[PDB]
Amino acid sequence: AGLLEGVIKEKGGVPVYPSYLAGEWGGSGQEIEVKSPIDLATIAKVISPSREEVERTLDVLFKRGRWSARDMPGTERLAVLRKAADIIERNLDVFAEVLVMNAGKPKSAAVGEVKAAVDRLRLAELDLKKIGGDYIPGDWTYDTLETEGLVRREPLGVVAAITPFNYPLFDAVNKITYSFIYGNAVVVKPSISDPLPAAMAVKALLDAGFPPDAIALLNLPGKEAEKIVADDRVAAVSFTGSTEVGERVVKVGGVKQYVMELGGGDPAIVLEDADLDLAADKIARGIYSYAGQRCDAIKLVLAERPVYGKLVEEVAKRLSSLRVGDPRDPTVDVGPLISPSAVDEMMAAIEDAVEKGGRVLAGGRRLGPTYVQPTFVEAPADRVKDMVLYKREVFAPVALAVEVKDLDQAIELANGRPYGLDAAVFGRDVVKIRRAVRLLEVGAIYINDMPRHGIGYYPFGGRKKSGVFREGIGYAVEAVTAYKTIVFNYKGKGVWKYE
Amino acid sequence: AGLLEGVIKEKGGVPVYPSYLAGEWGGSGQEIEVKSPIDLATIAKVISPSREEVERTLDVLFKRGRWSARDMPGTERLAVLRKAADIIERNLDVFAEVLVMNAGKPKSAAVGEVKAAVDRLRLAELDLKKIGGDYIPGDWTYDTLETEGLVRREPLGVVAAITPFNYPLFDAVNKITYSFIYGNAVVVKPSISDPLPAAMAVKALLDAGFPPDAIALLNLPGKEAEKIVADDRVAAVSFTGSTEVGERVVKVGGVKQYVMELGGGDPAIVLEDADLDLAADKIARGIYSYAGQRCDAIKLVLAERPVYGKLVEEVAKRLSSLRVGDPRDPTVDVGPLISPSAVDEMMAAIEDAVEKGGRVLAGGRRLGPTYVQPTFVEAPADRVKDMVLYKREVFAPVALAVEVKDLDQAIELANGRPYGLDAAVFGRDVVKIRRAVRLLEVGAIYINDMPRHGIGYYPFGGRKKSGVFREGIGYAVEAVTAYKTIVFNYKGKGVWKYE
Amino acid sequence: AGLLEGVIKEKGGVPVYPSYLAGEWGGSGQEIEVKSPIDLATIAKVISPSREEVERTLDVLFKRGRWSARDMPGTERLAVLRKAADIIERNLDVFAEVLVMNAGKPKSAAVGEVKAAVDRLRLAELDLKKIGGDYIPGDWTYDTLETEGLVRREPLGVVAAITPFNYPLFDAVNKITYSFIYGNAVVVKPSISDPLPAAMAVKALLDAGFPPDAIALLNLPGKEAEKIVADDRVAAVSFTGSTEVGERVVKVGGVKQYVMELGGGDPAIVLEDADLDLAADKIARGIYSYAGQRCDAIKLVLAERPVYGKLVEEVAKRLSSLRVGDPRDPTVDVGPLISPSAVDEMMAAIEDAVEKGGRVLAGGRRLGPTYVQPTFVEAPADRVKDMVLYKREVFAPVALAVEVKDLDQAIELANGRPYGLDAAVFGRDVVKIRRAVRLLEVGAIYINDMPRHGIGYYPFGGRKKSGVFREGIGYAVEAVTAYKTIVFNYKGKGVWKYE
Amino acid sequence: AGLLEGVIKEKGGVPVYPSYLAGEWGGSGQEIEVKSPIDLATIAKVISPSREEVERTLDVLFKRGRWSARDMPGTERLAVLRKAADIIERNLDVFAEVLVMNAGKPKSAAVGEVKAAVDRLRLAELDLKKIGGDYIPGDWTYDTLETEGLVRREPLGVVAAITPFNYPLFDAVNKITYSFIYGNAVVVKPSISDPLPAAMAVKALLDAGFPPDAIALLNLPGKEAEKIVADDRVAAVSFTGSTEVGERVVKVGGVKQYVMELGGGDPAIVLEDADLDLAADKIARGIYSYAGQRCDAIKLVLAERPVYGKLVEEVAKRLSSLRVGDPRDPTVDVGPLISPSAVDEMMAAIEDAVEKGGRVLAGGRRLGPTYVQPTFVEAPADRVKDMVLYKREVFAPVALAVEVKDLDQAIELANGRPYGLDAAVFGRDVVKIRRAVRLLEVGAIYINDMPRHGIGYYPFGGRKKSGVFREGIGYAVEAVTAYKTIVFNYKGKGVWKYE
Ligand SMILES: NC(=O)c1ccc[n+]([C@@H]2O[C@H](COP(=O)([O-])OP(=O)(O)OC[C@H]3O[C@@H](n4cnc5c(N)ncnc54)[C@H](OP(=O)(O)O)[C@@H]3O)[C@@H](O)[C@H]2O)c1
Ligand code: NA
Ligand code: NA
Ligand code: NA
Ligand code: NA
Repeated sequence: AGLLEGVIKEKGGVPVYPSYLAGEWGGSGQEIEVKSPIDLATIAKVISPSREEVERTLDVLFKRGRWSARDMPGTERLAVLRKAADIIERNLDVFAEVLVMNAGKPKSAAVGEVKAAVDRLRLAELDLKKIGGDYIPGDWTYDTLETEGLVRREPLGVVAAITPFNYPLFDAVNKITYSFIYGNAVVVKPSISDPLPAAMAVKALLDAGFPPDAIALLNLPGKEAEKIVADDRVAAVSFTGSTEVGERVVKVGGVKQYVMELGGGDPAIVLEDADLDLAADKIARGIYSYAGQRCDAIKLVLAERPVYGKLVEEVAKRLSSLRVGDPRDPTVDVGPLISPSAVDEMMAAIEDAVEKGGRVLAGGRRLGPTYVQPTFVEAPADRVKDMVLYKREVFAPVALAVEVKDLDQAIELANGRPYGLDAAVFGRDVVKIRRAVRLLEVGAIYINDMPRHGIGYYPFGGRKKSGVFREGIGYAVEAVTAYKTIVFNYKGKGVWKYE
Repeated sequence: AGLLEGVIKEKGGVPVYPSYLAGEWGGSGQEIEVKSPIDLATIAKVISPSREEVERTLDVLFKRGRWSARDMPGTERLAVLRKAADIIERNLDVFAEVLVMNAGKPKSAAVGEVKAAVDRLRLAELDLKKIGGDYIPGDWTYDTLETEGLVRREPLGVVAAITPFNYPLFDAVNKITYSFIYGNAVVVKPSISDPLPAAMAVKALLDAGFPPDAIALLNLPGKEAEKIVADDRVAAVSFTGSTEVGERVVKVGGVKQYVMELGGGDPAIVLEDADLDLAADKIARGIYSYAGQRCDAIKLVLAERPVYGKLVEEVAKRLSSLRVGDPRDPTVDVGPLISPSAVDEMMAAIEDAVEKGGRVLAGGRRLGPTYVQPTFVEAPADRVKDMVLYKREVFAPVALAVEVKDLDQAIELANGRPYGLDAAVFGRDVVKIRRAVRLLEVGAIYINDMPRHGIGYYPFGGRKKSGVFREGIGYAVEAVTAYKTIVFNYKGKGVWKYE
Repeated sequence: AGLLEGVIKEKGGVPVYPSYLAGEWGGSGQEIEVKSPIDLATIAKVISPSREEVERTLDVLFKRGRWSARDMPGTERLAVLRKAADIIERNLDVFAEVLVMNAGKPKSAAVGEVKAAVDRLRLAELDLKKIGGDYIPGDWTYDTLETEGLVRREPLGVVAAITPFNYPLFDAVNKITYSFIYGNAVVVKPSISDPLPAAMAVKALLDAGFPPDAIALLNLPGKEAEKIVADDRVAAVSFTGSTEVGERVVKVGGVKQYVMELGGGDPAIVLEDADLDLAADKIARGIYSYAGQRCDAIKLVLAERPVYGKLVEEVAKRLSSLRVGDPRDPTVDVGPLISPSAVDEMMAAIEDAVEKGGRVLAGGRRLGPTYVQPTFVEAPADRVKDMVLYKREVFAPVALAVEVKDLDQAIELANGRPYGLDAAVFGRDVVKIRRAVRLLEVGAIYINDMPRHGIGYYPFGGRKKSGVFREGIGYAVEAVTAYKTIVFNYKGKGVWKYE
Repeated sequence: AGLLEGVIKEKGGVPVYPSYLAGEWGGSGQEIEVKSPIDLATIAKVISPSREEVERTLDVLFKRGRWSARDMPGTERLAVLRKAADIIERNLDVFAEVLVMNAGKPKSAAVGEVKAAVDRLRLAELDLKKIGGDYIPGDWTYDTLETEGLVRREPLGVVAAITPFNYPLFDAVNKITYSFIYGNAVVVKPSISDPLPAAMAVKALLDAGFPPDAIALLNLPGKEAEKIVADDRVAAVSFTGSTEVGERVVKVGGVKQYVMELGGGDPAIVLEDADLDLAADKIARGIYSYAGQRCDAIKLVLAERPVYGKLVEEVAKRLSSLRVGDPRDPTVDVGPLISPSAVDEMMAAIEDAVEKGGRVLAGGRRLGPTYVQPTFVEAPADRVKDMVLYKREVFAPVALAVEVKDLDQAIELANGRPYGLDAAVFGRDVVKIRRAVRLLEVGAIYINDMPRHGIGYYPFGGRKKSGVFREGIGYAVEAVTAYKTIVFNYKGKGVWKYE
């Protein structure tokens, strides 16, 4: 409908979304059902490409795509992205509706993602801040005298953008934007569970003038994508997902430029001098936002003895005063989780914590195949490390609360999980803050706020199991671009007179 | 002897070099013979560590190494490196002798490598040019108003430095320098065929004060190293080697920060307006230097019709007027190749070129198990692409000569090999040069000079099969360092008044 | 009319433009006539402010202006500039008409300036590339251990933008843009000879939402402006004008941040390997464009013996085939000069050159009080240096042609004038080009093109008598901004453990 | 003696130091007596150059100096500076003795300055961090398509370094270092009151190989220097001194690149959450160090009601427990002031403060023509602004103490003086600190430490009356260097295919 006018095929009741094969929308591979977490019903179908079509798509992106993307001057790429922003913006409601239906995202959360995608597109201009090379004079070494060097960046060619389910619209728009702004062609591979927003975005981009042979959207399920990652024409792979899949991706890909945003949870530390209202409010939000289905969600709260009581109490009040329902009621605070499987795991993890000495302070009640109350489990420092909610990432609205003696204990506990994406610290003392910033092994630390990557105005990425490299405005250039050095030799040519 | 005073064990005639286990020199694993390519004789032995020692070494580097390297202020790390430079410099002759004997490197070439290693150490100060973070103000987006960001770099922890045989001293010193200057611990794994210089370098570094638990040298053969690369305590892997091993390394390593210098040959392009004396001289040198056992060696020469004759003729004269012998005679220009196996391949490749229409213009005669004449094979443009000397990298003193109609043919031929390390272009016209610089898919282009990475004053690395990422003074920081973002929230705190 | 709706006062026949006093349009000082160079007729009048109003305007800009400009977040400043671009763009024809009438600018040249002003405003986003501070860690010196540093930029406060007559619209828009984008208030002082475009631009900016107390436009004549420059509330002075006035400005201003674009002519060098069609075409244009009333105009042509003949001949053909008339006929190539005084000087300078051995190769005929033929005077190298057309800048469509033996003579002659704004060099050889780039003492060198600052996509400014500092997208930040260093002390606070 | 072996002329009892005239030590102008503030005795004499010698020196620096400095590759300039560091270091005691005798500097303070000068010289390598140009691609604007830009820095030529009396050794070494490291020649003009250290430093530099025609040391008194500043061959003027002289310097110099470090005092703010021991200790030191003859000396202390009592009390104890004597006793804490005139002013200023409601809390007693007790005067907020000790900079060991209600009052008082060099803030709360950092109009803010420029590891400079631009490692490049832009035109040359 609308954007996907002549694209969506209305086959026997359910709308069928085809893959975009770098030139034409189509696909002759298996058809796959797409369901809503709101009622487990099949809301549409997607056509996956055949091995022959995947192969043909890659051949196109590699042979023509790289050149039409690279040979379109930046000023036009910028215009394409801005026009794509205009198109998505006027279709805001439709984009939002699909997010609410397909991802079970609360209405306002879905509207936020569309706006984030629109802004990312419009701010492509800011990505230019990291454009420009280095001039290296050669008279600072005898061996390089009368020599000179120029270093600049060049697009790698074809970038594979693999995307998660929790931000089906933004991640696709993001990776496409930074890959394309520098001159690359892109193969987008969305989560097969909610590939509709990506299809809509790509259509808006194509309508905006995005070189038709420089982009692709393949509805491939899981391991079917390995075919793309393992191919030599794919010079870079931008992957946002789970640690386990990310690992499999590199082992399949081999030598190549990578950006691995592998998430995991995020710990939050509250110091005795923190504004507890701000902290309680922000931590509660960081715990339940989009049913905790955020990589930058808060999964552990560590508070110093003196404020632990109030803090945990306040966060508990907030979490239980939440309304869990269908994402449509602008009254509902929390919608469903992407699958009943996800809820099972959350329940199991809560039982595990309880068995190991944990006590539920809020939530805990499952309300349906895909509905649960955001839960807050208190745990003694001496037992938390063996709890599943600690050792692992339970993608759900659930966090642990742990009392700590001082900053050092907070820090060692915060660093005790295998991940290191972000960390939040609420407090006022510059010294304690500086110490925490140095010792927290994470890609980013949020001072007096909950972790929120937003559109990447500030760069983010992981450490430890959370991955490698960063995404951000300007910073993502390092992942879809390679350096090119030009060394000029003027030895004895009389440019310099011994210097 | 000297540096390796109480380290080398004189066991029944041949000196035995032990591995350095992050604290003590030792090893209780198999012993391996080290031979000279000059006479196939066993000149020494190296003790490899046992699985238990490898494991224990990693535990040390990870638990104590990262902290003693990171907690040694930069000013002291700098002093350590400078003192290490002094030590190697006064032991220049001994270092050189081992290179000549162990790697078959011509005396002056071995002396050059020692001096390169000394300079790299002394210029660690220049690596600081890429130290410093970014301050990102937040009033350039409504969502980030009254917000602020700081981005800086942090050492990853433990870096594994895997090294090739052709620059056994420099590569080890290089990777150790840039890994350590930023606060990392290092596990060095030298080629098991010539691990002596690395052992000497590490000793000089340890003598200079390099934190004893922050460095390691393991004499592990090939696949025995996979154990190190696959370990989670190894946050980065700096690998310089063949495309094939590099690929295996990443597939074993998984998600991690990588620098892959995978070589391959380098094409050289001569334009009709080039200074043929300079070009002939530089190309000849780029072909035979260290028996072509240089990743940045010239493997293909492409000259435009009008100068092709003179050029090829002059380069042929130069190559055949070369003296091939024992690397010791300062009179010998070319020493042996690292193994008879290497010579076999060169011979096979020359026969292949000849069978496919190629003609030998210089050299071609094998002089012994590990000795050969640097060879120059002319080939018609219409047949060169299927020749082994073209499709592959024959690590030996051998290059192809191909006449071309114009710049575009030179460029497509130059880009026709699977590699893309460097490329040389000799000419004068800025337009033709600019075109070639844009279209040559290589990490670096050398204008009017032969490709020579030197000590990395200018950054270098590959494209296509030549690998990913770069090494260089200042630039290598990006491979052994990770970003850390600190976002400060002052919303409503009165720092700004709506701005 | 239109923009200046309720602003322009229709007093007895001629439209009267008032000054903008940081809040209200007005002025109670002397009225001054504004004439057209097309017919010496009074086309309007401007109201200059009284000493009391100047004083009051400064008090406003300083006390309220700095804060309303600084406290308007960048994202809004950007919106203001973009909206101002929209307003000027829809009023393109009116803006152009005033330029043609008030400055005698050829229709297409006037249209170009309006478009340049619109683009400058729209690209303010690119100025952000030089936004961001430096983080300086302190462990690289013993004295600074456990210490840390942050360096960033801060707006100076009130910037005085003084403008020339030859780009009455662009210079005003330019200085206002870069001054405002970083948070400064601005006092614009246009040339009293053509202050109408500035008034229109300021109105478009005010309509766009530019903080009303953060900007000012004072119609002050020459020395009347000294009052502004000498004031302590004016933290920076951005001056584009003649060397002589610039000098007086600093001597009146004292200690303050300055940008002095003082022009002078530009020499052009043609090498024997240059494309003479390109060179002839570009040099001819650089000589006559806007009647040579461009600071980056070509005033001297130096060609090597072998191409000198053709080149000079071709440029002569082009200059004489030019149509001189009223700037309105899109058929006229060259309009009038800003004043009859300017033509007198050009005539005197041509006679001087002739008396000193020069020969006219094209032009030379005066056609009216303010009309002349763009002139090309050939001069022997041994006599050119004493000619007025060489030693001085004759702001008119006139250049000298000098034959030279080689590059070195071209370079010494090019460096022989007292100025050093830009220089053009046409040729192909990288070596000769590199030499010329190193030895030409000018702010910018244009390779194979005529000097053209455009909107400052590339930064420009002078050397020698041409001034100091630079203007450009991103670069101008250095002139209206100051550094602020924050040094944090954590000595003995346990952030670091000796490091 | 020693360094000044054949330089110092022993004329009738007192050693006579000649000026260095860019090639030979000499001078045929008036002789001037140099006295010690320790006993008002004439300890030596300096020979000033004659107008003819000044003129000849400038001609040399301009015609040969710029080229021998610029044509000495950086690697050698670096060696010169390092060798100069070695020479000064072995002559440490002699250098220190002259400082103690000639400047009345306490033994340990004099030793610190020599060590600072040695380090500055040795760290010249760090100044390279800001070396390197920018490559600007042209496809981000239609007008600049197929165009390209390179921006780099170039030395200005001859830099005039004018120096104060309070750091006669360091300032001279500093300005010489950053001016020379980039390729400039230098004219040093030391304070005629203590020009001996400069002479010694220049000798050490000349001995180290500093191009003999690229440096000069002229013993000119005050206005005699104007001759240098006003000259066109002097492209930049690096001046550290009083606001009043700085102003005169620019008005005499005209258009030129400037760095004006004009000092003034520094306010210190203590927040209720500050570590009062640290603050008391650091503020006391910032007040008395070198008899307050430091531009970064603390002249005003502002403490919040709750800690004001303890703080002021503790600082008073510290100041009065100080030993005032001859700088030689390593037991003496405070030596004399440079002149009896300076003490008179301090006394007058203290009486003024007292008359206006101020009360002395420590010191106040003059002990001789050039000796005084470091004084601490308490003043009510409602009267301090009219006190001389507030409105002006009394170069002496004297500061005001003012109780304030909150941060905003502290900030407005701190910003109330006409200067804005540095500011210190002691406290712990990030919010209050961030606010103070934003609103303090000074070049640098020191958090939890006294203001101390040191060797400029962190850049510093003024705002308001404290001057313009910055000095620092890396940052000073902006003052003795100019940009050079090279724009290459490839329009229609086939480098790009519409991009
Ligand atoms: N791109 C550049 O900048 C650059 C620079 C220099 C050389 N090169 C290239 O690299 C090659 C260097 O010579 P080389 O013959 O020694 O090549 P190589 O065999 O690929 O060198 C491999 C290094 O990796 C180790 N290794 C082998 N198998 C491994 C495994 N499975 N897991 C982990 N590590 C393993 C090797 O140890 P063992 O000795 O025990 O096998 C050796 O230290 C040449 O092809 C050259 O073109 C590239
Ligand atoms: Na692969
Ligand atoms: Na792994
Ligand atoms: Na002034
Ligand atoms: Na002047």
